[PDB]
Amino acid sequence: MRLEIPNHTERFGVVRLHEVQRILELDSGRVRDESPAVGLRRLDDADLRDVLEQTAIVVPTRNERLKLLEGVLSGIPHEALILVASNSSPDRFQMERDLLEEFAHLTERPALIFHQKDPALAEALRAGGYPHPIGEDGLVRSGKAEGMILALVFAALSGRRYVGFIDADNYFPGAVWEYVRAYAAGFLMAKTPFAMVRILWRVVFRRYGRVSERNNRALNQLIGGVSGFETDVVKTANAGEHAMSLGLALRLPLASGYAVEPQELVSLLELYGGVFPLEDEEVLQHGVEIFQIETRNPALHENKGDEHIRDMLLACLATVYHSKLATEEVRQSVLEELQAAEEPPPPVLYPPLSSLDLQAVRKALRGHFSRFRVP
Amino acid sequence: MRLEIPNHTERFGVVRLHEVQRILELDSGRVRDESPAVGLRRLDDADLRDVLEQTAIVVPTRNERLKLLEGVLSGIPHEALILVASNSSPDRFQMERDLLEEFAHLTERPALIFHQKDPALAEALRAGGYPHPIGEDGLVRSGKAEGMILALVFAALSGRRYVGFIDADNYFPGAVWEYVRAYAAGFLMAKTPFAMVRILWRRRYGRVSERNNRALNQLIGGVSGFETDVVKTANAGEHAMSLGLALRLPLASGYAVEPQELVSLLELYGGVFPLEDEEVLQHGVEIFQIETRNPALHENKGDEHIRDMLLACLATVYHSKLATEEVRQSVLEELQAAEEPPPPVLYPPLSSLDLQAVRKALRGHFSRFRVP
Ligand SMILES: Nc1nc2c(ncn2[C@@H]2O[C@H](COP(=O)(O)OP(=O)(O)O[C@H]3O[C@H](CO)[C@@H](O)[C@H](O)[C@@H]3O)[C@@H](O)[C@H]2O)c(=O)[nH]1
Ligand SMILES: Nc1nc2c(ncn2[C@@H]2O[C@H](COP(=O)(O)OP(=O)(O)O[C@H]3O[C@H](CO)[C@@H](O)[C@H](O)[C@@H]3O)[C@@H](O)[C@H]2O)c(=O)[nH]1
Ligand SMILES: [Mg+2]
Ligand SMILES: [Mg+2]
Ligand SMILES: [Zn+2]
Ligand SMILES: [Zn+2]
Ligand SMILES: [Zn+2]
Repeated sequence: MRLEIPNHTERFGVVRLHEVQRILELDSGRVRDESPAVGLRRLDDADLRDVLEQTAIVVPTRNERLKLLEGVLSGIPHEALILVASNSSPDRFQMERDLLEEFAHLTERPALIFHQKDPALAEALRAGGYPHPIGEDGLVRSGKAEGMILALVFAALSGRRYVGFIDADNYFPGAVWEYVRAYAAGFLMAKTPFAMVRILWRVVFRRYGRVSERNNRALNQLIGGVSGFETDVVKTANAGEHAMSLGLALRLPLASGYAVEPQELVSLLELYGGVFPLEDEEVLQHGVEIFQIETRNPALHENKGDEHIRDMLLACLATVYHSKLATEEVRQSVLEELQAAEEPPPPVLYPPLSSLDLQAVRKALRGHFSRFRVP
Repeated sequence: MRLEIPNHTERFGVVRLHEVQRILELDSGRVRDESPAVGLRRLDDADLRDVLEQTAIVVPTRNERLKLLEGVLSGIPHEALILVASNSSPDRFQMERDLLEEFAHLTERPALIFHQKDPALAEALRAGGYPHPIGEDGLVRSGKAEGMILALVFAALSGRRYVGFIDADNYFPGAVWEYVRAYAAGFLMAKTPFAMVRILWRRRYGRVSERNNRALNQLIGGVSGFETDVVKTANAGEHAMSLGLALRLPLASGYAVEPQELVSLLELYGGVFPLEDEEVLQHGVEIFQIETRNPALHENKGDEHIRDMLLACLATVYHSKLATEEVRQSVLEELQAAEEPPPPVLYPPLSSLDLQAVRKALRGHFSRFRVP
């Protein structure tokens, strides 16, 4: 895989936000004689594979068609560990286990499947002192974020060093394959243990674009509000397909809705933008790199209810508005746009996972790891 | 890449035609241990790439959009040589050379591009004593098959062992990438120098292909005297073959090109007629049909051609030296229901062509087929 090297990079405390890099060549082979281009970077196949041998890939699912979900699995590079974070109806779920069990047997590779609503998982989180996403039913709330939180735990428990997410509504297994290799690309290029790779692709769909352009703006306005100089650097406010080093995810709080992806950025700034005093010495001396990679394959998802467009505009502007770094002018610009689609709701934030006692969780799930695992 | 095992194989002379194989896992990583587990075939990445380093990938193009074309290019694995066989308007062709010169420069790889109406090529074919595809005007006729021919020549000259084709109208680089890897998968699975790989992806087009495959299966069954289900790639834009097999096959002009390939494999190597080719008689021919994970999504306009697809393919069969009265009739009934049938235009095998002559005749020119 060859990519553009980023022209400019946004320094913001110890955070480094790179501008969008295009993938030029999907598969650039096995190096042998290197040859140095300053303008782009060629990533060795072996190198990518080795990265993925340390990567977990999370496929979040709630009542997705089985054909699609198996399509997605077949696209994931062999080296990566598959975690299926499920929240489907019990019937559907048991079908998902069966599907994953067969795929993983046939392709001789380890996978993990678990259901968001497991009492054992709730029980485990309490034992680890992270009882924040547990609802009144006594069990973990519904939401994609909540599943991710659980997958992160599994990821941590499995000793994988990088985590990436991939939506299960993909029509194109080959686009999945590109996302996963792009994650690895980004982690190679990264020169810090703290790193995040966000993918973008460039009557109905035509309106999604004006929203993302406005979401992106809102975030650049935020950054500029601190910096004093205005920027266009962020192009990935929303990024369903994004990955981050495990060390970095345990460190970030995560919001709940369509606020999850944009809040990660807001959290990175608030934490490491060097406005507030920085606690973590390791982040202090390695810094953070955020990568924005633009993909060769068109994104094609299955949609079936698109009221959610207004909703995600709302969620992301809310984030920015409520950030501890938003200056009046930024808060105002965000108010006007919204009321232009008299009140602004605050996002729901779960504390960083670093807080969770892994040992306790581990103890909690002794008897059960058997059934999360598929051979 | 992990594939299913063909549930069954048609032996027809020294030809072996394998039943469709699904791709199960796009990228099966690096073997380091072993268990070819009864069910399936697992192909090492290293092996895949070593094959592709011997592969040319032809991309034919006639006024295709530049963005599409470059997308297709970005999808071709590094290891493969890119020949772009063009037949666009002369303005557009210059944009194409530009496009390719840039890509190949940036991604540090070699590529060839040629126009199908180049006088040097018509002249070179004549030098090699292959005057067959040259037109009235003194130039190689327009048509994809004519462009494919020219590519196979360039392929032969560049010393590559395998040629594959990829239509430039693809929306997905990843689909291209899967095609190219699947071609190498076939060539590895094969146990003979002479091997072919045919890709399929599973509204009016539906019936037509069902009926075209049926047409070949009836042809095949006609000779063996037992029915078969095996052909499912009667048409296959995206197909590859070992160069040794391609120089051995005659080629048809229309949409006829792909089906004829199979009709020709029967005629030549099914051993109804006597088989005179030491090497093919000793080694035999394997044909793979691989089913792809990625939906096919191309760009098309004014899709009338579905009918012309049917007529082309069923004509191939009708006029086979191996067609029986029954097949012939069956074929007529079908066409008639969409009183008189046309025989295809068939170019002789490229094996006859003198490359030494072509090499001589293309001296001062190779410089401009090759992009740095
Ligand atoms: N574990 C879990 N998974 C869920 C849940 N709800 C949905 N999912 C799964 O997670 C994905 C959510 O995708 P959609 O529900 O289709 O969301 P969207 O409207 O497509 O928005 C997506 O794309 C945006 C841009 O890429 C993202 O901003 C957003 O986060 C989401 O990924 C799907 O695979 C779905 O099956 C849940 O409560 N729990
Ligand atoms: N060199 C050359 N190329 C051509 C010519 N005409 C078309 N091409 C190029 O070769 C490919 C032919 O694609 P289409 O013209 O879209 O043909 P189609 O109707 O889409 O049918 C294709 O798919 C079928 C099944 O996959 C095939 O039956 C058929 O061969 C063809 O490849 C495209 O990249 C096109 O630009 C030509 O006269 N000369
Ligand atoms: Mg979706
Ligand atoms: Mg086409
Ligand atoms: Zn810039
Ligand atoms: Zn069969
Ligand atoms: Zn031999």
